[PDB]
Amino acid sequence: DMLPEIAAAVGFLSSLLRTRGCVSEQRLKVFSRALQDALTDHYKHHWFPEKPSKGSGYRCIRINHKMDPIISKVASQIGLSQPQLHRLLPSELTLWVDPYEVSYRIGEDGSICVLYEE
Repeated sequence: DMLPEIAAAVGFLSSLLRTRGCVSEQRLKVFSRALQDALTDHYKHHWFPEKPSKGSGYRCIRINHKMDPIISKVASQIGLSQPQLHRLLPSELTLWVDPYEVSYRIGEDGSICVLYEE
């Protein structure tokens, strides 16, 4: 039910690490599965398909001077350190993973990009 939205968000992050970092497609497959698991666990009791923006603040993935703690923990379990994540991911990024819609913004004043929409 939350599968495809979380898959799209994870893939977006995984693609950033591939493109900017040349992180192995092999290592990134493990990372993707790891992060999928972690986000579906985090999101379980906070997903309202009828009100897609309900809980969106909670589900929101934010990166700036502080790394999102879930991304940080999962990347670390997989071989990507936090100094790496700061270097390889965009310096300010926000990712909204909601029922029927995944969107993101790079930079505070970046435009809103829709990634997944059903």
